[PDB]
Amino acid sequence: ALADISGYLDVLDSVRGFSYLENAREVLRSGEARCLGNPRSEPEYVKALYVIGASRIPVGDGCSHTLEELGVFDISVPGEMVFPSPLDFFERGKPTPLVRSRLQLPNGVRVWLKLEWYNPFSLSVADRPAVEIISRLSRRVEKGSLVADATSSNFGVALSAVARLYGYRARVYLPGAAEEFGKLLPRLLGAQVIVDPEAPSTVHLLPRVMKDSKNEGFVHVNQYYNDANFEAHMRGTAREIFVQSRRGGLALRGVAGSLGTSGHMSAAAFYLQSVDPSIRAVLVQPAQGDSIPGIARVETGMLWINMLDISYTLAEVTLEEAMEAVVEVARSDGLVIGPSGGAAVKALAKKAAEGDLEPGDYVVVVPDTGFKYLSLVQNALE
Ligand SMILES: CC(=O)OC[C@H](/N=C/c1c(COP(=O)(O)O)cnc(C)c1O)C(=O)O
Repeated sequence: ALADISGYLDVLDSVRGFSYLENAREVLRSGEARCLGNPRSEPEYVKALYVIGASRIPVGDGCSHTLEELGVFDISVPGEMVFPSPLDFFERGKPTPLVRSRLQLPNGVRVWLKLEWYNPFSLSVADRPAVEIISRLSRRVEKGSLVADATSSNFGVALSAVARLYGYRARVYLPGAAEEFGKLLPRLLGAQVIVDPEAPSTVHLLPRVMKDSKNEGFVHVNQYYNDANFEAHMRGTAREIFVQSRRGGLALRGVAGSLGTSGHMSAAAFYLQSVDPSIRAVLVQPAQGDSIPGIARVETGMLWINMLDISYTLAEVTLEEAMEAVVEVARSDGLVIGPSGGAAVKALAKKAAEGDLEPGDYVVVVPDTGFKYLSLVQNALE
């Protein structure tokens, strides 16, 4: 028997740890889940179902239900694209577009582009964690409270708009080297913004955000460590690759992406590698010395990409190389990607060139629009 999962979403404020993901992998790999006699005695199982994108849960004595019965494959989007509110537009206007690129890579590596700038608040992937984190937060923390974090740019914009749609106040902390949209947009959206000229990278701002949180009593929502960030991308960004691949007819053989906190490619890789362990996750290591806005090297510290059981390859990519790839996707497809998207296109194009990749369809996850990166556009043309 099928019942609604919304009612049983207190498991989000009770299950801790990652042991529950063992349930996810088996349900996904099998393509079904066992009926629960007592839904409340199985917090791990219920959470796993929500995390893979179920809308319903299987209840009763001995039965099972398929992923489609559970609602992993439910179409959310109104054909007409009419939404009664922006927050509902983020929620139901999904998947973000998967576009097959005219870009040709060697060895029959076919490039598809998942365009995460089709998010309403930050025109970047960072929307998805920001709605998930703040949505759970609405359960516990009183309205009018200040919520805050460090950001390269995208999450601080996403946090600011979503915080304010949920009644909460927003503070974002940025390194001096971040883009102007990050420093400016939150203020347009009613947040306070603090910029540390000396902080060379976003992770380096963390101690400052923790100290001030201890002094001031604001809630530091902490995207690096906050498990909602990984869970958003499990039921959203990852799940969508799963569903679109099947419905699109794709011979999916891999994903390509970039790493900041590691939330989205950790979720894509894990979800996809549950369904089929061969699927590669080609990830980008920004080259040493260089700065690619939004992303970083793994060994500067990432939660999920380390601790979860994920097969992944790295490819080194310089900024100049990421910008070359912006330019060529823009000439091939006329779509203008952000620096971090070009870093993942490039990194896939290398493994493809190397001969390390099987023939078939790869989905690259493009985190934002190049329209927010005029300086790095200008510099890459000259
Ligand atoms: C460096 C860092 O931790 O940034 C996290 C977060 N950025 C995510 C991000 C990423 C990486 O996504 P995640 O690994 O954080 O899921 C890639 N590209 C762009 C343009 C991004 O904005 C932010 O905006 O604060």
